[PDB]
Amino acid sequence: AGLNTAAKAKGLKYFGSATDNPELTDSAYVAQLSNTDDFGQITPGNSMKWDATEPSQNSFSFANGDAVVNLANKNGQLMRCHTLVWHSQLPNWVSSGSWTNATLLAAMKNHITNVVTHYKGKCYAWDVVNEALNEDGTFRNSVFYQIIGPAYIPIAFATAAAADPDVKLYYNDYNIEYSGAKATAAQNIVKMIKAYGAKIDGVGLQAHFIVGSTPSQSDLTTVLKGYTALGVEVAYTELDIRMQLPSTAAKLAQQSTDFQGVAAACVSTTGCVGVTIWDWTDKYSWVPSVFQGYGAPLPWDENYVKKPAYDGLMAGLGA
Ligand SMILES: *[C@@H]1O[C@H](CO)[C@@H](O)[C@H](O)[C@H]1NC(C)=O
Repeated sequence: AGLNTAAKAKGLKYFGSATDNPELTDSAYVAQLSNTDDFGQITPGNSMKWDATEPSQNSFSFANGDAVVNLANKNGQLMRCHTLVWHSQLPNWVSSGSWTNATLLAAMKNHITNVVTHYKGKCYAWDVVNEALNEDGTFRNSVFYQIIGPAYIPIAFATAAAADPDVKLYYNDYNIEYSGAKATAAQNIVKMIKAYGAKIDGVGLQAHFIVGSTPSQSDLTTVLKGYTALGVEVAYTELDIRMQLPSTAAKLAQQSTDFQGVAAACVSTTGCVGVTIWDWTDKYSWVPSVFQGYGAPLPWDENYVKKPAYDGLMAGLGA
């Protein structure tokens, strides 16, 4: 029994984990990442982003993305492919370009087509557009929004669907897990894509939460159902629950209940297909370098030992 067996027993497609290429040289890490009792699905943390896959214009590079796919293939795990259009981790040629609408669109479409076609048949889902919203629900002023306007979003989805018509296409974002302007604006992106006549299959809720300040099971579920009502599926795509350090037994127990609610909200909502944690061990979490004074966010500690949050997750999944 483990997270992925329990998830599947409740009708979810998977419980999964992100990873990154340098971690695949750690034997012990790879052994646990490869334990399909716990993980039925993998997301590449960095090697399918634009700077990795198209470091110069029309010059694609897939070796590192492929290495993650190969590991999922060896294990029989599903892949989520992450991410086509995003304002972060762009190569210099995109950011520094003197663009027109026509020339940026051409570059964006060529990016999407190339990368999606390369991974055709290999991915459960793609995060097609990531983080397009500001917290108030207005559109983020990325290069894509400044040059192309809002149509970049549906154009991106239509391009992806043309290159691989079977893969689930997701809009992915953070702070759209709880009721508010940003979640309403995420519902509105789903509606906009469909009004354009483009395909969207899923909403990805990143779920980067904080211990003792995580949305309640009730509000998480209201929000999930807000998206599933629209005829899309949903998933928690980058779950982690960062704690203000130092770690204590009380914070670890809080963290357990916070993870428990997330799993339980997913099981509660028909059309929630899965949960991915953003890596699985505190040793390799992205959190401490970005969020000063915060850490210990995942269900295993830095020594690869289960924390109480593992049992929270199991409880939330009814195991
Ligand atoms: C860019 O071109 C597209 C496709 O023709 C169009 O939908 C969109 O409105 C244009 N945007 C701008 C800012 O001109």
